[PDB]
Amino acid sequence: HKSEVAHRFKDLGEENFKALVLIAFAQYLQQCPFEDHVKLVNEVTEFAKTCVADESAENCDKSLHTLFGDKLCTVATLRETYGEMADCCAKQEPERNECFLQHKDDNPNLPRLVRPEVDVMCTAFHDNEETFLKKYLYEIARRHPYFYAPELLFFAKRYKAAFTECCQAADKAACLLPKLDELRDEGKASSAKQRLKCASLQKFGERAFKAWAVARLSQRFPKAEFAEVSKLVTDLTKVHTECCHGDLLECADDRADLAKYICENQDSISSKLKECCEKPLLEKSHCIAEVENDEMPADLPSLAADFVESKDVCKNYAEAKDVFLGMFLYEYARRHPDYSVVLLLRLAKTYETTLEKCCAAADPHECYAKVFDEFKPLVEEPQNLIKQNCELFEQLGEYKFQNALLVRYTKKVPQVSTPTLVEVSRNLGKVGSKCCKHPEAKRMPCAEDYLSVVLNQLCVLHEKTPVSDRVTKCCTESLVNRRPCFSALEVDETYVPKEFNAETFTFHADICTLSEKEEQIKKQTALVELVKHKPKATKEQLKAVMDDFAAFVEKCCKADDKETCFAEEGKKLVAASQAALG
Ligand SMILES: CN(C)c1cccc2c(S(=O)(=O)N[C@@H](CC(N)=O)C(=O)O)cccc12
Ligand SMILES: CN(C)c1cccc2c(S(=O)(=O)N[C@@H](CC(N)=O)C(=O)O)cccc12
Ligand SMILES: CCCCCCCCCCCCCC(=O)O
Ligand SMILES: CCCCCCCCCCCCCC(=O)O
Ligand SMILES: CCCCCCCCCCCCCC(=O)O
Ligand SMILES: CCCCCCCCCCCCCC(=O)O
Repeated sequence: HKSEVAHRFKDLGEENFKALVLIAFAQYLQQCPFEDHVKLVNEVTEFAKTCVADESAENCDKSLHTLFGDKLCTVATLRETYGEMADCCAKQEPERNECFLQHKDDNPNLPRLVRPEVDVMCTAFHDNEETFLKKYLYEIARRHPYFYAPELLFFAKRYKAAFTECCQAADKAACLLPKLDELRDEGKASSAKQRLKCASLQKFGERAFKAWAVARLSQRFPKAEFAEVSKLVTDLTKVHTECCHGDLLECADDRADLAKYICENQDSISSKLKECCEKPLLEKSHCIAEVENDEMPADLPSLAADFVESKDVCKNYAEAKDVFLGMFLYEYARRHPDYSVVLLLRLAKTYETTLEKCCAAADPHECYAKVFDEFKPLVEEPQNLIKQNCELFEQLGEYKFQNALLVRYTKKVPQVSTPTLVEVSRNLGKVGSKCCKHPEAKRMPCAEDYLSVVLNQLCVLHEKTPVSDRVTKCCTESLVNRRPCFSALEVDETYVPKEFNAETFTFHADICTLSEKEEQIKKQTALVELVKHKPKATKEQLKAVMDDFAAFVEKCCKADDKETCFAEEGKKLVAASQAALG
């Protein structure tokens, strides 16, 4: 209406408004202190209430971008603290806003956030729930400038619910810790998937994104009409562009418009949207973006009909290439909620390639008649890997599965630094303990989401510290060919062994007093180093050394005078194993 900020306040509610304003300011003024931001919040809230009481009160008719900018430019220490950013204030809207966005540092130099002790967190939570939570909201938001604010708020409420439930429990740490680790990972994953989609929209262009969206959206709303899914893909593409551009307000509006649309037409999109569409303005959007796939129609034809058998394939294709390929994807995607998105994209690209060659030949239909037969090996490839790897994880547990990945990948890319190989194989291991718990129908999508985040985490690291051309190839290659590229890595036959370093394989008794995690990684670090010293060893040989080491440790940690044992037997293990591995 006459006042946008009064309208947002009524929609949001005071509680959500204040949290959102805090997050928004923390994302732009990343270096200002908490107490400074808390004052900005109170001043904007008081102002908003003014407009709520009188829609025509001073400044109340000014747009949200202008109001937000003026407050930003109010910070007096602006130039001494952010320097160049201060010059933005001399500019006029909307050029001023653009100027602020260009200075959002996607990676500030702040200390790592450390997890305090359970008793300190709980006591602080109890003595002042609000500052405890708002303080951390601030610390997280300023470190992650592009993380969609409303989503950062949903996490805050889960966090709150974990402290309420656990700080009351008998064993607090036993209840809270695993919840914190689970919320952290989930936050790491959402972050990674977000920057991943933006990076793709920026590098590979709009088309590649619209393609990803048609596939994903068709699995989720299989009953929807193709004309409806195209509408949604178009609006969703605009939403991400603007949300990637970093403009919170613009992003928020497009998301709200889109969520109401889906709800008003929910009866012709999906049946799983009833729940979501009741929920509060701030949750509709989030719920709809994560909504489970709808049941697919039971009366559905065979793709081969319209895309292989019909004789007008090329006529329909040349009439509007992308659209035709869109309908293919839509058709294939909606009958396969069990396929990962990039698999569907690989099939569509195979089909495109085929049609490009065939439609320019004497007899089209003969050339492209056996295309569905060319998909078979593309589909079986990722499924076979899921079966093979999840079965292995069943036999060995998570830890031993992780060690198997360790030997496997250290051998493929011996150059990567040991700490990186250990971290990567560990997370790969956890993707196994997470997705293998699911039924065959929901595994590929699961693996795709968690694998995608582990892969760029790996690529980023390698982007900074290059060490292998094959890794760089996989890392810069199409985002659809990324996983197949890593799976195709072969054992490195060129690699020359690291000369033996006695220190690397000397273990002291401190390994006994150490915690499980720190203990596993001390052993896993030694394992990578073993393989890097004897890359020709066989599963049987290594397995023998690990069984020996295993014993070694256990024995020397339950015996009087540890330090001696580890030094006496240590020489024996190392001496013998060198002989075994020749
Ligand atoms: C839910 N969401 C917002 C998160 C909650 C708690 C910690 C999170 C972290 S993190 O701080 O634990 N870890 C970050 C950076 C760091 N300080 O170590 C990282 O390893 O990339 C990253 C991303 C999201 C997080
Ligand atoms: C509610 N409106 C505005 C939406 C916002 C963001 C993503 C949406 C999606 S989605 O399929 O891209 N959903 C994303 C989740 C996300 N990153 O937000 C995904 O599964 O990868 C579908 C339908 C509506 C969406
Ligand atoms: C998502 C914002 C809510 C803030 C509540 C977080 C409180 C827990 C602090 C622990 C953060 C340290 C990071 C970690 O978990 O290792
Ligand atoms: C409205 C329809 C837009 C979708 C166009 C379909 C094109 C499918 C080809 C797949 C391209 C893969 C993109 C990539 O390189 O990642
Ligand atoms: C001057 C400060 C203005 C406050 C900024 C908060 C505006 C965000 C609107 C929230 C809309 C929710 C959109 C969604 O569903 O994702
Ligand atoms: C060259 C001989 C060095 C011998 C050192 C052995 C180091 C490998 C031990 C790795 C740990 C095995 C895994 C486990 O015990 O769970």
